[PDB]
Amino acid sequence: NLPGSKSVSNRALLLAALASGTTRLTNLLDSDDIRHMLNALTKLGVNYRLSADKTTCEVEGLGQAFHTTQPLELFLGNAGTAMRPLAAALCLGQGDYVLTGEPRMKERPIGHLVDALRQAGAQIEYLEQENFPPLRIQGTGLQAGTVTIDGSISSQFLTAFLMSAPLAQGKVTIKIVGELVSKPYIDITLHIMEQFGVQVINHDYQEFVIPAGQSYVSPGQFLVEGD
Ligand SMILES: [Cl-]
Ligand SMILES: [Cl-]
Ligand SMILES: [Cl-]
Repeated sequence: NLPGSKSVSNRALLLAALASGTTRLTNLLDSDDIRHMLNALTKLGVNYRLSADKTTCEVEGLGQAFHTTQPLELFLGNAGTAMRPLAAALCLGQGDYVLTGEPRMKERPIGHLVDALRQAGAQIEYLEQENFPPLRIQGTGLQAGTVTIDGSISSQFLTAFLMSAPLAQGKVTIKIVGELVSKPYIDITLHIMEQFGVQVINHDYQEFVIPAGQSYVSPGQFLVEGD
């Protein structure tokens, strides 16, 4: 048996948290980076039941974006695979967050994702160095409309944006400039979103359209693929 992909484990934990219903994730990776994501979810008010072997986690979904009141620091050690999807998702609801981690987290570049979120109206501030964590993020919701993303962008940034786009105020259209790289990785993300009940119209990787009014819905069990 092969363990779950770290990035798939954290992305599926975040969708399970946003989704209606409880999702039993299986083959979850037993890793501290998954624990940093669980800890963020706990601080954000999400309940879950984690099995003794740490590879099974039932996440009780909020059925909508996070809404916290007290300003919160979310310290994520060196978990890039938790920082990136959260930088986007934290813009969707209500709250005031500092997204940060250990000194090495501050060396993880994040500017291309911040730029995409800001095209959709996000309120994000760099607290130390431009283009890097720590970030101060305000929950504002994301605006409907067209955003333009470069085809050479690292897939993890495009993925983080796509995962949050269904919870924007209306239809989101992502235009890609040039030839999109890492198409198979984008495919994995689109597949996970589909399992959580969301449709993304893919125009041969030149444009992605996320119709308005969708919600993530628990598929019951989500099996985390290897890699
Ligand atoms: Cl990483
Ligand atoms: Cl990532
Ligand atoms: Cl990715």
